[PDB]
Amino acid sequence: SHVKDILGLINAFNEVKKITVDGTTPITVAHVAALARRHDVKVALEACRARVETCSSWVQRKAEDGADIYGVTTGFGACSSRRTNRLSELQESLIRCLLAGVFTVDELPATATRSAMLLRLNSFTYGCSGIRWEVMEALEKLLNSNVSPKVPLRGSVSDLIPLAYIAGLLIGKPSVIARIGDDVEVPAPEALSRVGLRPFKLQAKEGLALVNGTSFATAVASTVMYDANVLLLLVETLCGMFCEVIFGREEFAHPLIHKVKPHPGQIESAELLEWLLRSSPFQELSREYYSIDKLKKPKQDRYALRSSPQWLAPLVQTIRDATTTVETEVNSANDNPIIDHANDRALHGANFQGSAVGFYMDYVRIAVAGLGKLLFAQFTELMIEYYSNGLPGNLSLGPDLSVDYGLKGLDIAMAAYSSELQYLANPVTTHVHSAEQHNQDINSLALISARKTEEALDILKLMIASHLTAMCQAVDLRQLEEALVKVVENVVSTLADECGLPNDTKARLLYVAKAVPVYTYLESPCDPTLPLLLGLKQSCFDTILALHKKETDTLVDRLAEFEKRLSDRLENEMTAVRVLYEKKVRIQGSKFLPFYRFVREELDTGVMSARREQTPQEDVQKVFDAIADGRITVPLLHCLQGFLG
Amino acid sequence: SHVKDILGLINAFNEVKKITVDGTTPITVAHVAALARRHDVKVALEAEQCRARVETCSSWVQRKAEDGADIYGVTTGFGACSSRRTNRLSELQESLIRCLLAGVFTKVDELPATATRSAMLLRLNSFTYGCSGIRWEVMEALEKLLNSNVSPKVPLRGSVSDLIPLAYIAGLLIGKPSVIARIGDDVEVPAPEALSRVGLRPFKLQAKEGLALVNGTSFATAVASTVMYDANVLLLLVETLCGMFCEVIFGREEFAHPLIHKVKPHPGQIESAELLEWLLRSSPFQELSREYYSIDKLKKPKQDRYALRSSPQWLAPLVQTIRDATTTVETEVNSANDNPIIDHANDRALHGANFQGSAVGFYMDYVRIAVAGLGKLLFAQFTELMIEYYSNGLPGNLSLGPDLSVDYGLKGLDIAMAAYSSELQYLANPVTTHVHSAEQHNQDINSLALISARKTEEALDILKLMIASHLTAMCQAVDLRQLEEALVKVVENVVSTLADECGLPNDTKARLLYVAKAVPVYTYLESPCDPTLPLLLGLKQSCFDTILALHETDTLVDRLAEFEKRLSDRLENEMTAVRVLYEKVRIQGSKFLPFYRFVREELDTGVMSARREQTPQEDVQKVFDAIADGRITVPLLHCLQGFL
Amino acid sequence: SHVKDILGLINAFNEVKKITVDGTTPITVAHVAALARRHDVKVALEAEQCRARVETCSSWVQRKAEDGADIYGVTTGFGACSSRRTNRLSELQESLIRCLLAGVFTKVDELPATATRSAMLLRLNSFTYGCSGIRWEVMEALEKLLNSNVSPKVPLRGSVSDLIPLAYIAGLLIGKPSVIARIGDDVEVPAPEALSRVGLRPFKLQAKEGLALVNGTSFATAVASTVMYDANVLLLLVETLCGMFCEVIFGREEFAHPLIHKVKPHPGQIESAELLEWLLRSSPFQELSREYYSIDKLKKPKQDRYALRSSPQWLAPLVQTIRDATTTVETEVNSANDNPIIDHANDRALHGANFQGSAVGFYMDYVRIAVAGLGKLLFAQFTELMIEYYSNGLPGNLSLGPDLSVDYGLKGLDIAMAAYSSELQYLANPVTTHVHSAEQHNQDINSLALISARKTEEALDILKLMIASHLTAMCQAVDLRQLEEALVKVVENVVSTLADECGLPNDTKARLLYVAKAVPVYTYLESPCDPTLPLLLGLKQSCFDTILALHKDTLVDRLAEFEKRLSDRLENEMTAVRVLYEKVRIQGSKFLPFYRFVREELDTGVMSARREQTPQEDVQKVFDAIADGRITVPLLHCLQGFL
Repeated sequence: SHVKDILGLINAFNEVKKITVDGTTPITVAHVAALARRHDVKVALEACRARVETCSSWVQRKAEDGADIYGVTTGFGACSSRRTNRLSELQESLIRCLLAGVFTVDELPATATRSAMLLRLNSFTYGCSGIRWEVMEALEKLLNSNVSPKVPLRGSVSDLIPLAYIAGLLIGKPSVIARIGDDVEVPAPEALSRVGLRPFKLQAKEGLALVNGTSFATAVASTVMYDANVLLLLVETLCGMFCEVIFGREEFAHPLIHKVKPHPGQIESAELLEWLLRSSPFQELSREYYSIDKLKKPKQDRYALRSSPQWLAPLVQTIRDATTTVETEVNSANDNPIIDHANDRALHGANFQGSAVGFYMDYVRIAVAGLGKLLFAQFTELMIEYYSNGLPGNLSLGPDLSVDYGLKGLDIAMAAYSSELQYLANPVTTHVHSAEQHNQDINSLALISARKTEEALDILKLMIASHLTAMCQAVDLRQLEEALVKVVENVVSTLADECGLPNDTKARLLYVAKAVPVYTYLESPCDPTLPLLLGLKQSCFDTILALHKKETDTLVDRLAEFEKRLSDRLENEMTAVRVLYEKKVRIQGSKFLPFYRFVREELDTGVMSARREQTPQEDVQKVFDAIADGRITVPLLHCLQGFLG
Repeated sequence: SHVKDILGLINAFNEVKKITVDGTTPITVAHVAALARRHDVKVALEAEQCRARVETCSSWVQRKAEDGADIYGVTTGFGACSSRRTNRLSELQESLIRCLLAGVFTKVDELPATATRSAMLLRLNSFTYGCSGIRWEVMEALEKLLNSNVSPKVPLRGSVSDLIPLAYIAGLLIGKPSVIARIGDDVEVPAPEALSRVGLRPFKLQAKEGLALVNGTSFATAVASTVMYDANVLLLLVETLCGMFCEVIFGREEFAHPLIHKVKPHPGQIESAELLEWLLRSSPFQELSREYYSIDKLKKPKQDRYALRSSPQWLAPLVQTIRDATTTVETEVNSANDNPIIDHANDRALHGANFQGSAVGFYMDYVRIAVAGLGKLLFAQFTELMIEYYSNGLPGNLSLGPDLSVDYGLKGLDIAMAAYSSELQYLANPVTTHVHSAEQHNQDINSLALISARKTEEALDILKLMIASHLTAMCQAVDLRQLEEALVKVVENVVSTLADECGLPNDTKARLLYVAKAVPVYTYLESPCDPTLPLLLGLKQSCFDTILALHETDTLVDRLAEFEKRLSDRLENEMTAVRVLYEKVRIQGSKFLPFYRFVREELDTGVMSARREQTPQEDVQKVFDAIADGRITVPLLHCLQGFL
Repeated sequence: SHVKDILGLINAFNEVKKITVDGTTPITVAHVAALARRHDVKVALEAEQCRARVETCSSWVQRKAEDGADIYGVTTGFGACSSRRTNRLSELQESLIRCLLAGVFTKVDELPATATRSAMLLRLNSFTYGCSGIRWEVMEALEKLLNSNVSPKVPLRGSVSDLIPLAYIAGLLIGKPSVIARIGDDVEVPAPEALSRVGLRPFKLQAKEGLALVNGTSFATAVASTVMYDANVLLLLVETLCGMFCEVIFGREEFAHPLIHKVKPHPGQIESAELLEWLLRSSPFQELSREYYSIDKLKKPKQDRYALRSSPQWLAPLVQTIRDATTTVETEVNSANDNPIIDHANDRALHGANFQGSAVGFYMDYVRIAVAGLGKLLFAQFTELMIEYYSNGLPGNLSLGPDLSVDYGLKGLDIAMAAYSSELQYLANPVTTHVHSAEQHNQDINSLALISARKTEEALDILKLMIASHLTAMCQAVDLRQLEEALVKVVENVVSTLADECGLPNDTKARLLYVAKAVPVYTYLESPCDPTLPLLLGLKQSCFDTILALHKDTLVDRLAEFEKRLSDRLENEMTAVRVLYEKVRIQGSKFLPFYRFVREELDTGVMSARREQTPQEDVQKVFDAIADGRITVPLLHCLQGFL
């Protein structure tokens, strides 16, 4: 299952300490994300060296013999007609011309730049590039010392200009500003000195080798794909939590349904959902709910839950397939020419072309928009009393609803999130211009597309944060609801006794106490125009009619007393249970307990109301930060403990 | 290799006579497309395989409904209305069809018969899994209607994925007077009349039968199936033609070297390069390219432009998208897309959402982007071929001339290629991002698969247009390269012989013959002895050089002036003669000979010029039609025979 | 002319000292942009003009609420909750703010202070119309917060258009501890502390006040105002630089001829052509162009390519879109965007939807499309400029060289221009097509105007990058055209005097002087005496022609001497003039202010391997100048006297 694969990505991200770059060992997207986000993670360039040295001396030797090789003794791009013997000045002229971005401050963040540096280092280990081993060591050192150039955000059609700033750093160009950690910014020469390095003078092919790859697009795509995998599993898992709070029917995930429509992502998401909902205590409440007035209640759930495994199927498959493609690019010699030193040949091709990453970045952005729409639809159902099977509108606790609009702000924001997200998911690759003196008449735009997918994922994180917060609210409302109904039942039953009401009367009134959604009358339980009293008055007329001629005047006396005793005691009992619940059980047997505990206990939150001074912002920000920084994976892995061994 | 998978699809499309429908035998996209396009192809519904399953499920549903079991859409209202129960079993089903006959014929716009018959096939196949509760007899009628070429007229729009369009198939089956049915190509009659013409009687719907007939993804999956078959064929065609482009543009075949792609191993990159290396190995045109770059070596590009050199890298995601989508579409073809799913063995009506065409929907969006990427590659390749700065000797616009002021060659096709690519890029925006909360907010997510499939189909029509033009242009360039080779020899011969006749020194002779070799012939074909055009310019500078190098000089100047006069009355005539001869050979040794032979001989075309009366339209239409009806696959399979 | 209008906007942006907020005086996009960008610009809320009507409306709302009148969001719930009544007037309003403080600070991303302060201005302005029921004191507080540079930190997303983001301004006013306020550039404190520092106390919301504070289009319209100001300025800038493009590319100015555009009278087409006709009328560069096409006339294009020739036709809809959208945004700026509308003069509350930012949302989509169109125009021009086949004499990549093997000129910028245009085109897809049924399906149409304005803002950022690059390339090309002219004269002089020294006839001399004038100098600058390059090719061809012609020994001797003396004198003298140039026709050009601004004020020079400043260093200067408005000085100088 893809579930176990993603769990494997998360463990690797958590547990990796050194990244081995040797030209043989695969770097996964988890390794890239770990390098970028965990500074205790070090790069270990393991000598591979022999290959690199053979390669660079072959290039240098051939260049000096005046051999005809692109970008070595030849001009660049549309300029391969021009030959030259000025080997080092050719290379330097290329870097000078590519330092051409502008700071608008918008920039490629250090995380992406350091990732790009790792990726360039990795490409070099295959021994096709002709770069000196010493330049590779310098990259390892810069990576391990938190040194990276400030890089302008835009300019690549995929990554000459952005990679030129890495080259600029290595050759100590004064105009190239370099970060050292989070605050320090110094010119390249000073940056090199602070970590015990000297500026390089570019040898044959070295300028081109440094700039002629897909490192930036693939770096952004790697962290994009790591996040997409985590958030995907998070979304699939939360569909189960949605089912629990919405009073869904868990049969939507029954294996036979998906066996007969066997998209792998359909089978696997449902298999997960079946396992999460098996023996659910909330599914117990659900079944009990639909057994009461069965023929007045929906036979099927709405699409946002029932159709989730079918919806998720292409999204799972897109995210998993894109991960393979991105990792293939990570572990590739993206460079040109390809030096075949064993067969004494330089091969001319186009491994700098980031089209594999570009196209898959477009697809993933559409899939991410699809995940967002799923969340939007679930969230929407949850806010509307007509679709939430007992829950209050906007998940407002009240009881005074005139001054508690619950999660309405979060609801409005969810539409704003989803709308921008859908917009973002238009393709980037359909916008290819004929570029660079029409030499680059196809170009992938992979970095631009990866940037937009990253932005889409930022929005997805907001939507997940809001959704999980709303569901924790719904858990609290469902647990309070169960407790409130039991209180109403007890008060009604004990008062039926005190007033000496017949058994026919007692059973009719107790049915009303069980059947009526408590949130429809919580605001004012003894309001005669609200559903509890309406139902009781209806049953009281029905009991008078059924017991007539089988003492009417005394019955009415006792029914009037029942109402008056209810008026003096019911509200207080309902208030007391709610005040108790608010001071601080079904979730305890649910597979979603780790999520509820995490949000409530570890993040320090509570059921939302007018009595809780924390704003919706303050609650959701906490959840969002924990999703953004990876802490959310702890309750996730706890939740999935034991799934498929 | 995917190349072998696509060749397998093509062969299956040509060769299938009967499509077996039995609940176990998979239906491929080639099968669906063959049914739609070849009316000799018949459906075989197998009783032994699945009849028992179908009838067991049918009797289960009818019995449980009669005993008043609570099951969605059999004793229950539809969509947002599942709260309402009824025992009016047959009228519940009848009311659903009535409500769904709600499409509109605009202008007319309609789902074509090919799509409608494909959907009938797919709905029939869905029923074979025995989860639907439909009567075997209804399935037999579907088989008979399919084999008799009877299908309803269906409105284009109304589905969010396929209730409204499928209700028209249900309407035909129940003999609704308002539903019009086609019988073959010529007749259309009301549904009651169509049924009796093929010996069928109108069905009265039983429990679940209305819902079973409409609750599928049959139309989206029908359109997607033919979409995916075409995407596979056109992809292989596009890949293959990258080799032909290399041959005529004077590319360096080294771009396809296996080591380059071994170190960047996207499967589509490796596989497309493998194909290209094979196509270009020992090519006679690649020998010409080699000679070309050996003359004035250091003044010509060391590398080709991206439209060729970067083609395997570009093709990689496109290959993989098209192949993965084929798998996904075929999975949908071979699925019980219906609800509820009846588990008769365990006495359970399972409530889910297999009517949701999301797998098809999202993958249609991806394919349309990939098709757009294929179009962009063709556009960039076509553009290079039209511009003399980038075509390495070929005349601008591939204008034969000789008088270029009255021959603008393939300029019309060039402009059209931009128009095609532009619309295609626009079409490739996604449909799946436009989900509306639908049907009383019951359908708060919906696939839009049919709409997306339709747009991908439109994108493939434009791709066909682009392939047709591109192939046409490359045959033009083939004729121009072979004519170039002959013309150069003629000039070399005239210069060599006239150097002797005029008794020129061996220094002069060799220097003049190098000019005849080096100067691109199409730069002076218009007026070969025009003193301002490159041939005479090169001979003039060489004539000053030989005077300076050998400096009796008066006699040398006399011999050079006699050379100029003798050239000025003999050269043009000899060139005209060979050109006329050609208008009445390295392609003979090329893997792309089948394509050239097909376009020139079988389709009866020739080199384009002012002397050929046939218009670009007439030439490209022939090629388009051959792509559209599948005749293009013959030269393609011939071109590829022996590969792997 | 729209050109006068845009100049009026630029002048107003620079000249304004006080923004009068009084319920009658229009606020323009220039005024908003000025408040946002010039901290010395102050708000003046005028009591004399609107205080009276504000207090009448204030008193009306409060008394009706206390009387228990049934008025939306005053004695009723909000949005989908209008069926719920209350008499808890203040708590109703405070529950609305509590509920809308629901944004998240993502990585930090936020609506910037410029946008927030503009939104504060626009909200205050809304209130001056006297339909809102807000207290005068609250308006005074907004004025005071604006002039003291206090503004809340606002999350970027959450509005479908501007409840959530406006709730942070309301949160500041009522002293929410959770709301962080900026004071100037380097101070951030909780709202209660920020109110204290400016002498204000937290407000207690009265009837309707919460809703009044949040129920407008202030954020969408704030970002749209600065978007439109920028769009006007950058539009005029692009239009003007089409004239500079014509000059450097050797264009034919006939494309701007008044009759062409009279017979296809789109106002943007007429007006852009009129500007371009005037910019090029007495151009020294157009004289060079006329001379260029007179040499080998029948071997050179009769027409320019579309990027120049089709520019008025192309600019026409873009001019009109940006102008009309400006009108639309200002109508919104000067509107009572609020609900209910209190009609106190007729004793009634009016229930509508003036909070709907659809006018702005839709026009933001149109403008983003227009801005993409302006980008495509700049890309096409830049592309032509970099390609020798299409530049009419200029070197490829505008590489000075002379050694082209180690000077790739502006190739970096050329690649960047494709990236800029590519992303720009993608951005131009509409936002308004993505309307979700929102807020318990109460907001089943919503404008998404803030989201759209943000995307149009991002498009304009990219357009600024493209303009900076384009102008930098055109300045490069000015230098290259001027050097070209000075180089051709040296070659003509060297050929002429050496033909004299060597005693060559007048037939020979005239032929050789023709070659020197006709051959584009940049095709042989790398090595002028290389026998395989166009100068010596043309001279060798001419020398053979003069030998056959004058035929009836020493002539061959004198020509061999000419060719030898050429390889000794020519390169050194061409080098000399170039070296002098690195250490004129622009002086008569209307685009002198731009060239002077970029070269002198910004301190740049012709780009080459000898100039150590990187393209980044040069273009950043030009971009910074465009971004901060300094570019309008050269723009206004250039346009002086145009009427």
